[PDB]
Amino acid sequence: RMAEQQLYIHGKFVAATSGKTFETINPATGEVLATVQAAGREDVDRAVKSAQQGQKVWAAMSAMARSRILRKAVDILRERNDELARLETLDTGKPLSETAAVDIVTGADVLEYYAGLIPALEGSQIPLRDSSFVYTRREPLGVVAGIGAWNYPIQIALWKSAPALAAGNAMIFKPSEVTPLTALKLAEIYREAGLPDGVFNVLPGIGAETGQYLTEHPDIAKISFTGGVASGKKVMANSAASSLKEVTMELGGKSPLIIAEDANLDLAADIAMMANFYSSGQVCTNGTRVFVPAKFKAEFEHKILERVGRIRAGDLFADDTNFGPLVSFPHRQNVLRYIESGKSEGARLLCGGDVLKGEGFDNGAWVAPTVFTDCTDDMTIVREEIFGPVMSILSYDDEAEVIRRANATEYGLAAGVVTPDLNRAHRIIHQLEAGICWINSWGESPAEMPVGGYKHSGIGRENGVMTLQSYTQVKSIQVEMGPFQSIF
Amino acid sequence: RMAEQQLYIHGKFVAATSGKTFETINPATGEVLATVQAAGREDVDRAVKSAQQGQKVWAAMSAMARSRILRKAVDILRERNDELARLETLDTGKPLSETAAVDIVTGADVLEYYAGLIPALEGSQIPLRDSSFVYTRREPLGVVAGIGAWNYPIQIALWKSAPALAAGNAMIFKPSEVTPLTALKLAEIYREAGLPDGVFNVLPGIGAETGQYLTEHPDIAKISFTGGVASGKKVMANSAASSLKEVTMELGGKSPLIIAEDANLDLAADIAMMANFYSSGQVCTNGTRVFVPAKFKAEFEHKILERVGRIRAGDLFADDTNFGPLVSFPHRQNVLRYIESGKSEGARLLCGGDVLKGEGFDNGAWVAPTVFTDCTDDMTIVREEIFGPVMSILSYDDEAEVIRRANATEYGLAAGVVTPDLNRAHRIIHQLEAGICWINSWGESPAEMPVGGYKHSGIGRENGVMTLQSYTQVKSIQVEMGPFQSIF
Amino acid sequence: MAEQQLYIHGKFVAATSGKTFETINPATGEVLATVQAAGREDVDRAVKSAQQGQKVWAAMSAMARSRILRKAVDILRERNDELARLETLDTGKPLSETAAVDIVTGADVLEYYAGLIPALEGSQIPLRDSSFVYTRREPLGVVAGIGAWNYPIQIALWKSAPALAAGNAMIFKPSEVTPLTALKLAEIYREAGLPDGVFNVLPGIGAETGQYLTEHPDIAKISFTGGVASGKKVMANSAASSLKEVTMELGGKSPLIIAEDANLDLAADIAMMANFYSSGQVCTNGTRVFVPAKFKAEFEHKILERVGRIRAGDLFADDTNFGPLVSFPHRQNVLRYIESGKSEGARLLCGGDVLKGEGFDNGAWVAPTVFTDCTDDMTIVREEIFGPVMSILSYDDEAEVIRRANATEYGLAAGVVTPDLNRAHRIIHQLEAGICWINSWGESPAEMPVGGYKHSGIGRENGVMTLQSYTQVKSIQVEMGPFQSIF
Amino acid sequence: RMAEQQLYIHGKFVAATSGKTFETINPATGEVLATVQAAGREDVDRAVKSAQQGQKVWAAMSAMARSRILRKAVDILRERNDELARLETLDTGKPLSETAAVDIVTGADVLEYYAGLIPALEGSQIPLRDSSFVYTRREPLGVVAGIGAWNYPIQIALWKSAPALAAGNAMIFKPSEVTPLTALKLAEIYREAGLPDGVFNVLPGIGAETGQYLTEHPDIAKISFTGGVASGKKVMANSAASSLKEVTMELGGKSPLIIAEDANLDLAADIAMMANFYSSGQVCTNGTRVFVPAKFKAEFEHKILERVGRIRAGDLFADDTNFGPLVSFPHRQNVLRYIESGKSEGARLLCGGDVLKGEGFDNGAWVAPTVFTDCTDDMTIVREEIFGPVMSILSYDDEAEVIRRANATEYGLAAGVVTPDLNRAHRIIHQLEAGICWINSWGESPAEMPVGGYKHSGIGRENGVMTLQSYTQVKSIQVEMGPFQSIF
Ligand SMILES: CC(C)(COP(=O)(O)OP(=O)(O)OC[C@H]1O[C@@H](n2cnc3c(N)ncnc32)[C@H](O)[C@@H]1OP(=O)(O)O)[C@@H](O)C(=O)NCCC(=O)NCCS
Ligand SMILES: CC(C)(COP(=O)(O)OP(=O)(O)OC[C@H]1O[C@@H](n2cnc3c(N)ncnc32)[C@H](O)[C@@H]1OP(=O)(O)O)[C@@H](O)C(=O)NCCC(=O)NCCS
Ligand SMILES: [Cl-]
Repeated sequence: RMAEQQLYIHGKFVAATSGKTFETINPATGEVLATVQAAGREDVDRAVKSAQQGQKVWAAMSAMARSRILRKAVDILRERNDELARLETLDTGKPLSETAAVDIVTGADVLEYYAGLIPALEGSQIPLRDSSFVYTRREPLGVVAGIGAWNYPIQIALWKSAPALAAGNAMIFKPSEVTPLTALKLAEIYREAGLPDGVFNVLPGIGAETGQYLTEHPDIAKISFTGGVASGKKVMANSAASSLKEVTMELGGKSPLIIAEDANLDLAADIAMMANFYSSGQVCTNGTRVFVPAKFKAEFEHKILERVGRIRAGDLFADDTNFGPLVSFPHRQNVLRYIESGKSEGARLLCGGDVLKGEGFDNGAWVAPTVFTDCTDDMTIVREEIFGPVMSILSYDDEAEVIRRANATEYGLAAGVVTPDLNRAHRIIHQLEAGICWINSWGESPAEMPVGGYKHSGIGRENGVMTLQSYTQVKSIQVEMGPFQSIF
Repeated sequence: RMAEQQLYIHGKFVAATSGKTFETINPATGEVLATVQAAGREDVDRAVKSAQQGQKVWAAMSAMARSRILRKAVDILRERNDELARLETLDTGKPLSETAAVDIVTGADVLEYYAGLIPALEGSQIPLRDSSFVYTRREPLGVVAGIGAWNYPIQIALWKSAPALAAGNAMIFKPSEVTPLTALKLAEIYREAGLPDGVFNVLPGIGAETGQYLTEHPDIAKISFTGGVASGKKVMANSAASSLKEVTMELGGKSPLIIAEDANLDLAADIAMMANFYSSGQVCTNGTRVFVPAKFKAEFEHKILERVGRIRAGDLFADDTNFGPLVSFPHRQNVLRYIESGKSEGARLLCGGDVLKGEGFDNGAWVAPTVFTDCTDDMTIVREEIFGPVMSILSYDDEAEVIRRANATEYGLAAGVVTPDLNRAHRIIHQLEAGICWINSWGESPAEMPVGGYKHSGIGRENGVMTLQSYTQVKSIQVEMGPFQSIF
Repeated sequence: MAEQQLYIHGKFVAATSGKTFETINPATGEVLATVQAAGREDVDRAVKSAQQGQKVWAAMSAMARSRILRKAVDILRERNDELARLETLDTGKPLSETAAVDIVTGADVLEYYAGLIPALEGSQIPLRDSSFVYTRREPLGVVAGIGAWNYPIQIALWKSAPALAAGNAMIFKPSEVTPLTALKLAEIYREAGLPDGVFNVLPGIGAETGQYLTEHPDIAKISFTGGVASGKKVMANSAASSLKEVTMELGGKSPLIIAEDANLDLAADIAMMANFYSSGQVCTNGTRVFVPAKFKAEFEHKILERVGRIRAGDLFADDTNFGPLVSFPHRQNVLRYIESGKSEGARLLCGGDVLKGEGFDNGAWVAPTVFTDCTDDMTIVREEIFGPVMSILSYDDEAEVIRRANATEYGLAAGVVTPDLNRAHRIIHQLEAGICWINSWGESPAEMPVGGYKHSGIGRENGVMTLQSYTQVKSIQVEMGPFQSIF
Repeated sequence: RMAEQQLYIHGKFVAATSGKTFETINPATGEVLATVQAAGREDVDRAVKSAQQGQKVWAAMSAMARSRILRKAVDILRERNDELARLETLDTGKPLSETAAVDIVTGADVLEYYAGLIPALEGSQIPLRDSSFVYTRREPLGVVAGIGAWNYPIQIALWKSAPALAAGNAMIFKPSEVTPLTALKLAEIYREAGLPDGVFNVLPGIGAETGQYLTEHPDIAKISFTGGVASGKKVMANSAASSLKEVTMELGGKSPLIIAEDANLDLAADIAMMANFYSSGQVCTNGTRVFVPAKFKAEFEHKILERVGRIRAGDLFADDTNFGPLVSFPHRQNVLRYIESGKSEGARLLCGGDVLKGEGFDNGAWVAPTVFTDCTDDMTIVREEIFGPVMSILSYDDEAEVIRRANATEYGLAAGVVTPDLNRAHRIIHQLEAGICWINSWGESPAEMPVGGYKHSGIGRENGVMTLQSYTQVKSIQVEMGPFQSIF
């Protein structure tokens, strides 16, 4: 066990005044990775006053000065990629083959992107008449709060903190209690790059206490939350009741992958695998409802089974391992309950469905890669996000039907279609009710591409130019050079 | 009186199935203007199903076809300006001198503005590599809901419905129970202009029921609310708990008006008058904290007294009337309680402070134009929105001090400065924490200018190009033309 | 008809040149009208009129300008058929085209820009707490447009709409071949409430009236539509005189690529519309049709079947879809190109000569003409003909067709016909042209910027960007801090 | 002495095949700094084929890959700032107090700015109907040519190459024959940073041969030229006559500085000094027509003379030197002809008017700081750009008059106003016909700010986001998914 992990406030680690702690577990062994201090209500207020002071220094700097500091943070992240990836693997259970190639790399890509856009953040000017004009400023919100999830801890912290800092704000970040460690490292890296004290503070803790203290604080102007649909509704509600904060929410999904009647089934099966079993199924954007034409279903199932057999579970630091345990043991239990629900409702188990057993698996929160077929739109596993390695295969007959069924859900995060046909690809995608759409691929989320959910899957967007703007507030200023007329 | 007012669903007036009605009162005479049907839970569901069907027709039209229909609505509104203004006066008690020059004129201006921008609504295209690119669509939200306030009934209905419809949505509008009449007229006008049935439905009712049914409905994608700060928090919370709706909120303020030491005091007094006594003080953006340099306070007070003496209360249809009663007797009661708190807390009454009495006033909720001076930052009348004709005059000594005090509030809607000095005007305005800032003027809200609140005064914005975009949602589409690679 | 005058400051006025020219009806050979030609003094009058009007125009509110342009739109829709008939007499294009395309799409662009006027915005850039920058998009002032003869009224609208919408006054010179509809537009604009001087029309000869505009010191921009060679001279003269901003929409030799998986009925329909509309007198025409060798014979048969359905005749008849060429001198140039095709070894698939008989002997008719077995070195393949002459070329592989499609000084338009998702985007992204069509040809939405690569143009028309290109940026720095001198 | 300077083509120095050379002179001593090879027609053809090959490599990289390479060039330029400034001082005669603080600093600022914007370069997407949409690409022009001037050699090379390279083009740069040395250093710096071979080639030579050969070449897509008005017309003409190239031109001016009646005259005099005598008056944007109110003329003249007396000419590497010789002896002769016309036409000489003589000046191209007053709008020195240290003071009586006179010129590059009054500052500036306007300052040209001329002072702009886009060409693409209809 590491030394007791402290809070990060105003450029330094600092002891919590709450008197409370929590533990993070290595999901591959069950051992305690570390004891972590939990931020109390007084700790949150202290972090906010620190952030207010830092934000004023940060915002008073020039745009290019802020860009240079974020770019130095990028360089440090690239250099420390493997060290951070290893820590992320210990905390999350994700294979090093993933964490060393994706988590920090794509997190730093977004920070690098926004570092370069700071000088392009511009207001507007509007002429009204010769004697009057309007101009606008895109001003910082002030102090914002980001609340992270556990599947991509450092990536999420970068995707929230990068636009927030680039827009001139200070952010107080609360990582998930499951995976608090990499965010504390990120805080040191930012300071090492020259970020002014207070601009990025990290408050580990529990959602019911630390997260709620942030959502309630009167001087925080915005909350950005990544997490579950149910917890999101609570965060957004508490954020409104306290001080009417601006809100961004990235929640889960039940995204459909539509295989067209002209699709090559090797390509479709490869896309379905990457849409379901990367990060052991713990990805909000996963294509967990795979729609396949009835005439192809039997062949597609065989192609899925062959590729499931190639999945290589084992030591998370081994080069060939491409599948890990789930993030925690309680989470494994929920995934298993969904699997039992699939059996009890009559879905046909094609493969998996149980924990992994044997030396190297008995002490980890492993679930076998699991595929259900003969699925129907009313089944619990088809309707609800599992956030585990569980693919649901559904047969369909015609294009209009599959679009209706793909859209008949409260979720709206992602979608995809597999087809070589120009007209079919655009025609279908334009009709799907989702914010993130992939044609003949899955999963790639470039820094330039806004991503977020329709309907219950989210509020607002992340990434792209628009997210830099959404971390500012517009001030309109009218200059009246004419004589003002009063009717009184 | 008038005929019983029904609901407007799918291009026709229709009876409510709630079995409930309410009365709208003429605030100048006390007479029942009309009996109005109240939309029940089932009526809201009918309106949503109507809106869904109409929205599909609307969105499938070409952009210019939508533009032309809204422009026909503009032309009808210009032709009926005076008739609609007189109706607005009957329902609100605001003088015809105001309604015939502002309410419909500026409401129709915003509709004309967005009508012309529909064809300019564009997504983006982002090249990733030779073998892949991303493009974005700005898609309609679907069915959205507007909830109006009673001070500017038809203007609010136009400022919400114009961008929502121009963005390809259908809107269900709930007017305030105080002032439902003009919204029903607007619904007929839209139909007459060629708006497809269902695209604009109007559901009169009470906030506790009809408003709550809209915030709760699972198939409404966005709520846009104008009203008080307190009611706003309830709407925003209920929108999250039910279906995680996008939300826009335009709430009240306690906006500061800063008179600089080099200001001409006749101009300052004229601006203060217009910032406090228009629409009898029932304006969210009013400059109700008037900061005057200590050395000019006495002279400024004299100039206010002289201009207050010229305010002309009387017949609301006479050209020289420039002051009306408050919208209801309960609202006047609240304004009178604030005036009494001002007296009891030691503020000096400069003028007014009582109800108006005599023939032509006894049946209306009239309050005299009221000015308090010798005010301090801790007084109730200085800290809280009154929404009545009550100006608070505060003295200050230096620029840094006045900026602090101007910003030391939870409200953030508007602000202004009076100064002929180039540096002082821009320098002060840039430090003020408000979304709407006026230099040497007050009140003008051009269609091009985004307007909305900082902090507790609002979420999001109205008007400007950005509000058109905010009634769309982004879908990002990646076209991957290279061979997809699975790691499994 | 009545002797046609110049239009300056809201009225018809006699030219001071003492010179006139005649415009010929291309279907009968008869003189339609005698038109006065603007001299150097007339241009100076138009410019001073424009300077006075532009100030009135620019001082109005943005929405005031929008309403006036929208009222011109309403007048244009109501007089569509009348304007179309005049266009047919002057151009020779069938009424089936002029009543459905010329005024409709010209008015579409005017309607489009009318609505964007209030969205024209500058920027604001903070530098530090004590200094910021804001920009204005200011009118250029007086700008000049020089039209072509194939789409007289449409081109006048596509140039004047963004110019006026941006707050400028425009002096428009129509082609001497086709001056009549531009003068009608001038009246319509005035009837809509456009202030006097904001749109002046100066008919005349390119060698005189055009050159006087390109040389005038108080004109800030020249916008020219025409041939590549004429464009180079206009742009040079605009530079040598007063360093004007320039926009040029010139000709092309645009390629139409038929893919190996293309449906040949669709390909043939696209090739027909890309070659024989307006009798082949369209700058964006796909006059190089690349077809896979394995499909060439079938494609040739399908083209011939559709050429036989072409209906030449009375231009005011509903079923007529093919007209004479705009002038007899132009037909002479088109016939010389056809003879080179014959002499250089291209195989004549149909047409190749003038049309004869009652109703055709007195008009400047050329039959729909198709060459095949063409090679990249032939004159008919390398140079814009601007007549109804399709060249069919065979190809074997994708890389080859892209190299050959791009192997030209022209850069205006291009297209591909394919149902395959990857092939359509992949090929289009590599073609060196500004206007690219997938599984279609010819559509030019008001929202879509259009213009040429390489020798086919400078700048763009239509879309939001063209509104901005008719403004000039002024950057303004507000320095609220103390200024420090090193002296 | 330095080594014979060669051409830079495809990542290496290479001998010209023209057989021709020229010499660059140290303007402070008259000595030969270096012999420089002159590129002939064949060398130009080779550089274009090099550029075509390099441009393909550069454009096929990712946007962030291009961004990183330019950022490494920024880092090298910052580290080598003093060495580069010293070389520029030797080649131009500008004091090191200027070159080490401005030339490379602001040149590198612009490269840094555009490096970060590469990922934000985006096309558009326009929906037409359900069955068809349009998207646009911002494609590189290909090979572009920059032709520099001699007053700010390395800065001009950076301001032209930075947006051109950031947009994916290759640039062939021709420096002025007066000042070729720093451009060749920049080429090595770009290669050291990782710029692919051929993307930045430098061809020293004469305008009549090397300049003309580039403007004529069929495979160069755009010309960007900085220089005199007369040469500009010739460049723009040859660019059109050959292959109809896109053009950008930054030419000279006769920019007005308007001192208002309420201006502080010390501030006005400091601004006029910086607007006339920086770089010895060899700045295109200089405020050489100084309009002063008649009532303040005498006092303003006194304050100018006092500040002129502080000008410190001397050793160009000494810290306190703030005034240098002119760039060449032929240019001094032209400046002297203008000064003589000022005397002969009746303008009153307040100071200067002759060369500087004595030890340390006799071998340099020195002209004394010169001020004329009692100037009138018809004088040659008032109407024509001198590009030397010659200020013209003009008296005026009222605002309308000074605006007319300020605008009564074929030039349009810059302008400025000195006034503390809010209304006067914006009101006057909005009426001036110039692309670059300064209020209460002069000379600052932020990377974010587009700069360029009205009328004869230029075509197009430099700096700002718009200049990155102007180095691309728009391709519009319509996808028609519905059945195509032929009328034949
Ligand atoms: C561990 C597990 C229980 C999820 O944790 P949870 O307690 O349900 O919380 P959520 O993931 O919904 O919310 C994310 C974060 O919101 C915050 N949060 C929760 N309740 C909060 C509240 N009332 N106020 C403020 N913040 C709160 C916490 O920081 C939480 O981090 P956590 O994941 O460690 O709890 C897991 O078994 C699970 O259900 N995961 C499936 C998917 C999911 O619900 N969310 C993950 C991303 S979609
Ligand atoms: C520039 C030139 C080549 C144009 O060739 P062209 O297009 O065959 O010539 P045209 O006279 O038909 O010009 C076409 C259009 O440009 C117009 N035009 C010609 N000169 C113009 C000018 N200086 N300004 C404006 N418009 C001009 C013509 O009026 C005509 O308009 P319209 O036909 O639409 O009514 C020709 O005008 C010229 O100057 N010839 C001398 C050089 C030459 O022939 N080529 C040298 C080859 S090495
Ligand atoms: Cl050195």
